[PDB]
Amino acid sequence: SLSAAEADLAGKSWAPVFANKNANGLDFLVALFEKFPDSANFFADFKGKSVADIKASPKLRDVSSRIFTRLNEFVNNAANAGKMSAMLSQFAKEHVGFGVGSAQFENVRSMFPGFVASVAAPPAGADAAWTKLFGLIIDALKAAGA
Ligand code: HEM
Repeated sequence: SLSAAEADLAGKSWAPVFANKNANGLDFLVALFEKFPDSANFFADFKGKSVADIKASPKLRDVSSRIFTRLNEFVNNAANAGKMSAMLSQFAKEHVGFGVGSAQFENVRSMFPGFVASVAAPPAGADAAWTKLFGLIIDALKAAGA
């Protein structure tokens, strides 16, 4: 886990993003696919398709939402190793099932801070809190076999 301090910083930077959940959740998903095109392949309707096709999809919102709703729960529990344990196991177990592994989260990690910053400048130290949090995610993926 993260320390309460770290956790606070991550929450603080997240607040503005989550404020506009629907629009921001969609933008995050699109930004990922733009920066890391290979990632669209892990999704049926999105593979073959262009970012423009994705943006136009009636499925976008359902996909990106689930992502934001879970991230929010990770942000909430970050400083409680216990909750994280369980959350991390279940998250990795689910992704590996789909063929997604840490390399994909290394990508998320890479572009995350920049994404948050495009919404509102984060507090000092928030960038490191997210990398740490994504770190926890990457490690869980590696333990789950990918
Ligand atoms: C930012 C971190 C991410 C969060 C918190 C997250 C969260 C989620 C959640 C909670 C589900 C289950 C949705 C449901 O209830 O049906 C899910 C499904 C899945 N995720 Fe992630 N995800 C993230 C990153 C990624 C990445 C990077 C990829 C691919 C590169 C990935 C690919 C998938 C796939 C293929 C599914 C299966 C669901 C489907 O077929 O639509 N996710 N993820």
